[PDB]
Amino acid sequence: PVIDTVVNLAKRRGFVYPSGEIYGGTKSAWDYGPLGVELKENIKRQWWRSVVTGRDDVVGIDSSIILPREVWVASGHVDVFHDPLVREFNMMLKTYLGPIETEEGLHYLRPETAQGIFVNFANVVTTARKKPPFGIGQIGKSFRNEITPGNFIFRTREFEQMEMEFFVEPATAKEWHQYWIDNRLQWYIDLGIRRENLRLWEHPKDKLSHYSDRTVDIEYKFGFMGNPWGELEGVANRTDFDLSTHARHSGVDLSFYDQINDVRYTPYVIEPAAGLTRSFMAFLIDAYTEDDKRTVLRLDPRLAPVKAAVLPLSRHADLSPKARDLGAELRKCWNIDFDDAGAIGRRYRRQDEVGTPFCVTVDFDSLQDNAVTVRERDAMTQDRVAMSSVADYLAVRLKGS
Amino acid sequence: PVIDTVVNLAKRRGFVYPSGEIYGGTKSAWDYGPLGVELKENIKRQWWRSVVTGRDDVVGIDSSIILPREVWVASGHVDVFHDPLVREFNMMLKTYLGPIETEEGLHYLRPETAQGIFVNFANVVTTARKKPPFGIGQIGKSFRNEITPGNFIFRTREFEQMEMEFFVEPATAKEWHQYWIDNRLQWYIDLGIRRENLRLWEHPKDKLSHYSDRTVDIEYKFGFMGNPWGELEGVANRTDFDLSTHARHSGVDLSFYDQINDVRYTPYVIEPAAGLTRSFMAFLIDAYTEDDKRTVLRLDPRLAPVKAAVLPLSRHADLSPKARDLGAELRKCWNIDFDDAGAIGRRYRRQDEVGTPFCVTVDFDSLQDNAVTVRERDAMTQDRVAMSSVADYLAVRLKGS
Ligand SMILES: NCC(=O)NS(=O)(=O)OC[C@H]1O[C@@H](n2cnc3c(N)ncnc32)[C@H](O)[C@@H]1O
Ligand SMILES: NCC(=O)NS(=O)(=O)OC[C@H]1O[C@@H](n2cnc3c(N)ncnc32)[C@H](O)[C@@H]1O
Ligand SMILES: [Cl-]
Ligand SMILES: [Cl-]
Ligand SMILES: [Cl-]
Ligand SMILES: [Cl-]
Ligand SMILES: [Mg+2]
Ligand SMILES: [Mg+2]
Repeated sequence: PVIDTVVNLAKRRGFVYPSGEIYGGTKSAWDYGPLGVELKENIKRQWWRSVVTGRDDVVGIDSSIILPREVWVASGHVDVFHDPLVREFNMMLKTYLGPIETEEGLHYLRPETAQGIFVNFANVVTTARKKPPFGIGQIGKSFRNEITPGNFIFRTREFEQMEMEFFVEPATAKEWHQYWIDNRLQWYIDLGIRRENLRLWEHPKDKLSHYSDRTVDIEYKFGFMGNPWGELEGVANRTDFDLSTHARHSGVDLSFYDQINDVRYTPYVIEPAAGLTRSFMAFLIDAYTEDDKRTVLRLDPRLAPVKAAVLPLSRHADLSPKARDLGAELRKCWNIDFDDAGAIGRRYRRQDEVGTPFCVTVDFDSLQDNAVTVRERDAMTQDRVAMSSVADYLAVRLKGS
Repeated sequence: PVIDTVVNLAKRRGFVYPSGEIYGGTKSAWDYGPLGVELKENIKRQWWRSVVTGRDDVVGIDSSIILPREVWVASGHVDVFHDPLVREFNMMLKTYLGPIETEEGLHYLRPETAQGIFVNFANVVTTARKKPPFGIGQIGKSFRNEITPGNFIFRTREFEQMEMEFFVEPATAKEWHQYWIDNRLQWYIDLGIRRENLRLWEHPKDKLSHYSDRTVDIEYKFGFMGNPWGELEGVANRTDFDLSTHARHSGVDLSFYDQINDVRYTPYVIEPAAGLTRSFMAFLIDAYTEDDKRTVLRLDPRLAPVKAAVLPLSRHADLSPKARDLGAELRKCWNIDFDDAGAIGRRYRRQDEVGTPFCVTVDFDSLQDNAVTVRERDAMTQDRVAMSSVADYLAVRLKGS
């Protein structure tokens, strides 16, 4: 099973560790190791660039994990965010702030990042001077008391989301819903996930969250036992539910004033809400490849956690100086690895297994011509390149990182 | 008072908003607005590059906010992480995982990120193949039930830290403590904080945390009422306290085996632990400048949240096309702003107030020569540059972003 093989790879090479492994570990709680944090950050950079900073109609925020409790009463989560089990059980995590543990310092950890955006809608309109159609994007931790946490990092109690609320004139919501479904689906494909392992699934009206009139899920073919498909991201039409309920509960006008047409209306909201940690899982699974056999993690070079590995042909004291000066130069621009242990052939394979797009070998000939050998991960091609031109050579091939 | 003037600027321009402002707001809980999230991320990038990816002896991780409870018993936080008030009160925030609220699903939100590093020490040594002296760095949220939260974002219950644990041979700890004090102090100065507004303060032995044998604080002259200095970052020698106590409580050997010299020892730990949100506060305060008067936020261009502003001389329908094509081009590489509202003079000043290093004006002459005017924030100089060479012109001046 590819999924089991990929999970074991992730653990073995330090993409992830079980949180508190030495004490047993919380239920499917996971830490991200050296390779994992870089891959996770690279995914965040690509989402932020595509959804926020690369666009002229979206701005970002970073709201607090712990908001005033009334936020989650007004949003309705207090009332309906529960599941029956064996009695109804609310899935929000609780904490108590301040010196007294009275039900007065009670707060909820956010189960979604969306509400921190909604309650700031008027703030952002004011300081960013935005007019619908425009969006507010955010990446951060959310918390849910999942009853059956598992499937690796697919379903955890602590996870990270990448959510954007796109505020539009109500009569335009349907075409903007289609736009963002297509835009988000294509984001995964642009970053290397095979089109055939993705699909769209529309929620039946009885499977809609309390805030949505229509949700379309982007699903990935993870390879689970039974049904191998799993929700990767939800794109929902939340209409004016969220701004209306916070205006009603807070007493603050959250409508938008269209100065041009002197009209006041509450925008509708289209919301792409992706799972950072689930996308992490999907990119690894889809990249995994068993090509005289070879294991290759064929990650988009923009996502690969290590962009290049400097590998001296041997531990020889004459190779180290030139190789270490090169690594120091490349580290100014990218995350790179240095490895002189063992047969160079096994070191190539070690890098291929974690998706490193390029290996740079400093051999004995490098001391007479001042050039090195660059190996491409997928094709295993081999080009000889001037030491002073290696950074340029890699920059052209890592553009967008 | 500069500090009050800077706080009000931050709120007014959307560097920060009070969390849940429309409902009153948690005690000194703050959201980061469009400008703030970019500045915060830019600070994180500079720390990660300087402490982690730019070095050959440090790797990163991202451990969970919520670890197994036994982590915080073993660390001693359960026993001693309390302050007397009016009775001793533990300052860790609590939550309950799982369906039962018995004192069995009880967990603590981490009051520091360090413990997630320590319990993974053997994991990281294994998968990253590191040998002391080496470090493990991390950025993430921490939580403390501060009794008197205030001073803006200086002391909050939810905040972000940038911590690195540098594991060394015990006999080398003192010189590595000096190294990291100097390295961290200089990081702030390299990013533009005036040397005279920083100082070092050594904790008296009676003011040492339970895990440290010696702590030196980097303090910044925030301008508080009374004593204007405040802790910006702590660099502590935690000796072998943390690895020893987790080995003792978990039963897992967390020593390091030096294969070369066949010696087994528990490394000492030097720990730079910075406050992301406090550094955010310090960079704003120190950049604030009142130079015919002008208000300028003189942020290092690597930190500035908006790298360039595209400003058509007017709303004229002939300027928009060329200006919008330029903004679209620059957004491929940087966060940029577009503003055609009001007198160009006031738009320059609007950008200066938030530290934008460059304004790019598309005037009527631009349509006959296909060049634009670039204005430098600090000097207000003005250079005429070919449309097709603007990205190169800015890239050279934003290197390191
Ligand atoms: N704001 C709208 C919304 O929240 N919508 S959604 O509730 O559908 O979660 C949005 C995304 O968060 C991810 N996600 C959700 N729950 C979990 C979990 N327990 N573990 C990991 N990832 C998860 C998943 O990728 C899902 O598509
Ligand atoms: N691991 C070692 C350590 O934790 N050490 S330290 O406890 O000293 O916190 C480290 C840093 O976190 C920041 N910091 C601490 N508490 C707060 C707070 N309540 N609000 C904002 N920033 C804070 C501050 O910048 C401080 O220097
Ligand atoms: Cl756009
Ligand atoms: Cl404003
Ligand atoms: Cl180094
Ligand atoms: Cl390994
Ligand atoms: Mg869903
Ligand atoms: Mg301190």
